[PDB]
Amino acid sequence: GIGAVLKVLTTGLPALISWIKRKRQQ
Repeated sequence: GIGAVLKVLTTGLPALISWIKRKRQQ
């Protein structure tokens, strides 16, 4: 539980920001 949310959500943060910025700009 804690290890899954930490290794999946508490690891990749700039990837989601780059996907929303590339989908909003491009």
